Amino acid sequence: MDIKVHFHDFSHVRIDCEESTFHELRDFFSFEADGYRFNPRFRYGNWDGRIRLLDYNRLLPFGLVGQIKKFCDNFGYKAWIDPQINEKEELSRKDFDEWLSKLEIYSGNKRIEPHWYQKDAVFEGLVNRRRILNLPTSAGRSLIQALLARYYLENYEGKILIIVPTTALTTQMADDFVDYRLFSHAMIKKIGGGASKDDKYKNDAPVVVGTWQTVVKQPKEWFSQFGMMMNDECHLATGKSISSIISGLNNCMFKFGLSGSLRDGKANIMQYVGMFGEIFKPVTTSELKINSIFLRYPDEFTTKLKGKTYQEEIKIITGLSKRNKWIAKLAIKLAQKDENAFVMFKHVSHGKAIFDLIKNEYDKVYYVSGEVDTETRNIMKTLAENGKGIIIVASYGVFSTGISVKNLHHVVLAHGVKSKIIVLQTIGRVLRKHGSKTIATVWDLIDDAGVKPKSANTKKKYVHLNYLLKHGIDRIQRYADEKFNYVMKTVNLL
Repeated sequence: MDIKVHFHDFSHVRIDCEESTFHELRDFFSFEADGYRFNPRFRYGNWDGRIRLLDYNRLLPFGLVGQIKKFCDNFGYKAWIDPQINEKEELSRKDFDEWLSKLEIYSGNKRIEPHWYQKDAVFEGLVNRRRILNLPTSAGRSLIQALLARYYLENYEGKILIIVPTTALTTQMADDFVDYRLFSHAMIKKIGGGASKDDKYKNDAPVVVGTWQTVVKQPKEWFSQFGMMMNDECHLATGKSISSIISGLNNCMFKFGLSGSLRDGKANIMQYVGMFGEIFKPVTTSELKINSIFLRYPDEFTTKLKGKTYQEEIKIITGLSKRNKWIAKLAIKLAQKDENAFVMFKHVSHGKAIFDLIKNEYDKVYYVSGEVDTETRNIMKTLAENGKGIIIVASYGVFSTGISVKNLHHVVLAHGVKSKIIVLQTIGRVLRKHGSKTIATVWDLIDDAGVKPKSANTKKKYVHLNYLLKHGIDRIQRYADEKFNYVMKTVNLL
């Protein structure tokens, strides 16, 4: 063929082609330098101001290899690519989930599980070896890094290098790693200013954490020990820095750059892709963001409720003053972020109860179900305009019929549905009819009043389920099947 791409090492692939093909490629893999007008080589020399990532030694940063395909389709060339360049991990999604399920991950003393977008990021990173994980600062990348690092540790012999922006984050990263209980401080060597008085003894630690400023001062050889490398908030990484260590990471089979601000990067996207591989945004589904909140009740309340019919249980829970207070608080909290929330209720005694708690602590609150139109669209317009921190307490009826609702950021289901999720279709519909933002999050409250087993030798979490819990679980299973964007959280009512 015209072009042959051979496996060199884990930092670069090597190209063999005609000298003519070489120069076309050399211009392909280039971009306009930032501030090139201030460079004297440009103003008085022979520089055109572009930077070329493909030098005469014919070595191309590993992560840009997938772009060769595009080069050929654009210049009508045929190329052969060494299969070991596209080698993937022998890891099925089933084994991954199995591995994940057997892990005891914590947050303080509470056992927890990774959100879907976190698992998909880890899985994608792992299977493809090198990738830029495009995720916001929320969505805890901390755990994502810990899982990637954990996997490596259990399957390979090299060390894992993690680069963060500041020394404070150096510490935060380490502390989080132990918090999850996936690593111990003895396994994590902090370098540079983030080091503790005992990091000097940790020469064999499988995990090294530091800043670009420190890492860049290390000798080429030092980099041979890492099999995996990660850079959190990699958009703060400069091309100079990347180019400085790129060649030392020759055995670094796994590389990840994590960021949710790729558009504010010091370096050019091309430079990032060459070092970390292509971009993967987990935010993928098949609009609505669902938050399943497990509201746990006092064990004693749990024991008294047992035996009550569905109709009775709804009466009891819905009328509970503390639950009304909890919801009000959730609403307020959400509004204080200059965001608008919708508190859905069914029975007026409930709605007003909730409305009065809020009002006795927050002004921008509106009750809606009466004066059906004139005052209804009035509010619906106060929101559509651009008001912020507006909590509106309405009934499922109101918001279904007369629609518009633009700036709607949150919808709090104060009256749990049944085992069906149609309400979501409705919310989804109404929002994607007259208004936009459509990235509203729905808070699905599940009232967990399940009864714990007497013995500790019971392999069940609960021995008895109240109805609202069964329903919430039915709803969760439905979100999974329908592959919705959902997350689960637990909170004690008291």
